Amino acid sequence: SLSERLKEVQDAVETAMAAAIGRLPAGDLRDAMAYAAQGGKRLRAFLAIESAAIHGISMAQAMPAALAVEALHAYSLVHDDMPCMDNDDLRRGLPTVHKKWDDATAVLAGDALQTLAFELCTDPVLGSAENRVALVAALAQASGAEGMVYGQALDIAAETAAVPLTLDEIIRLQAGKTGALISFAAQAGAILAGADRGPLTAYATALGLAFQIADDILDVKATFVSLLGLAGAKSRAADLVAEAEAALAPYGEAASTLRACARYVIER
Amino acid sequence: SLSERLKEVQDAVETAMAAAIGRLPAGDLRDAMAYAAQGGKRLRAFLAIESAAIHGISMAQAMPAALAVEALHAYSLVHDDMPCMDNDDLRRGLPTVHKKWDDATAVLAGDALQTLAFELCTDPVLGSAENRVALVAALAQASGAEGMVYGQALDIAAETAAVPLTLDEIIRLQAGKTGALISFAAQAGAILAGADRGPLTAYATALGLAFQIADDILATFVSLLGLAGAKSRAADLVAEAEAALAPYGEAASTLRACARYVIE
Repeated sequence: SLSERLKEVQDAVETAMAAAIGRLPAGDLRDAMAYAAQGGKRLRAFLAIESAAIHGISMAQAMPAALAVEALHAYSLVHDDMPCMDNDDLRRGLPTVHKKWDDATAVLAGDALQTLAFELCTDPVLGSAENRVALVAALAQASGAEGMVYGQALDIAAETAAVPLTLDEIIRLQAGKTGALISFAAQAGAILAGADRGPLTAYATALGLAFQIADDILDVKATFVSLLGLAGAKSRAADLVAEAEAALAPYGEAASTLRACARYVIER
Repeated sequence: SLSERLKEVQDAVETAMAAAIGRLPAGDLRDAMAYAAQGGKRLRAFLAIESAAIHGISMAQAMPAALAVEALHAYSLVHDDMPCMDNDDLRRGLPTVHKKWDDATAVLAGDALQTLAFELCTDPVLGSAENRVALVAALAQASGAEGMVYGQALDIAAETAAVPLTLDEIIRLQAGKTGALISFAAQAGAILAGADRGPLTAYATALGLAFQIADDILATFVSLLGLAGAKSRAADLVAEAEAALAPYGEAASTLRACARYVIE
């Protein structure tokens, strides 16, 4: 059951995240962080826990990694919603951090949520120091100027430009903006097991692009719908989900929960 | 001698930082990062390099930590310079990042500079994985909601609070905002050698306070202690900084000179 499993992960992450932030000193900065990290479908946390499971690793052992990726995701949104960025008053129908506190508080809460993500990677519950440093390196690659921040920067620049982006450009944007962090989550189980990262990386590359394509289809400047056509976007998204499922053939029947997740990304 | 030791550290950090940022994809973002991390006196880089030397660790083996604290410090500047924060138009004679690019590019460059500091901490040259993960935790403890960001958030509240803060309060405030990152840099050497961090921590505590106090000679320490009562205090704390390193004996001479120099 993907839905039940998804629900179990959401509930476990919500409780754990609350606690993690709770031990920080009191104040507007902690409340803002706590608020930003509350809720969400928890896709990334799910991929970390699920990919750990495939390598026989418990949720309790995997949790700090799940927390770190949700923390990193949360901070990215806190900043992206800001006026000079995407300028969103609402996130899932509730006021954004910068609206509920101010712009200064949103800068600071996202800054500390990124710091929190990295701190979480150091928790010895995760396992050997060797796997933990590989975890930090992988998070940093995905989140920084080669991954997440780079694709945000491409996307901010795209929002202005009076020449729409090409397919090759929007693919590069999406690989960093969205693709990179999902790939971190998917590989996190392999990192913690000291195992081949290959299949989960390939899975994630396909899943990440299906994810963004699906977003665009529901969303009705170049998009996957404007570039590929509506039926063309839908067909691409389904072909990438099949590519993602095929990437997990090494794992046999144990890949079925991850195969279902890829299908879920586009089944809306 | 300390003067030439610092300049040889400044040139070596400048090249190493340029190369580290240079390996990133091109664009405004990498342009902004390079500009933000360029120049400065490198006190924190110097601390990391000299704390490693005290434990018999080469500059090259300590460089990624010297780079990480400088990367972390530069990011904090880029954000703090912004209109919703300190709202500075110039830094070191030149337009700040949000002026030269825009507010959005400042957000993102600072964001990626923090991520780069954490990447730097995973570099195999630093030594064992256990020591690198210890370096990572210490960096996050120092930089986040328990540390630097915590102190910056307290600072923003201060200037809109009902009445001025007291002595104790501005001390706790600066211990986070200024002291925590300097303590990381001073401890890096001990962290990388897997040795007692005690003396370096106590060195940094005193030095960080004196740094801020000398950096007030342009409310503040001078408002509550006076023109001269702030000088003597900073001089006292330099003395305490030096004494914290007594267990190292005379091998402490470069760090001790570094502390005496922050007050001129």
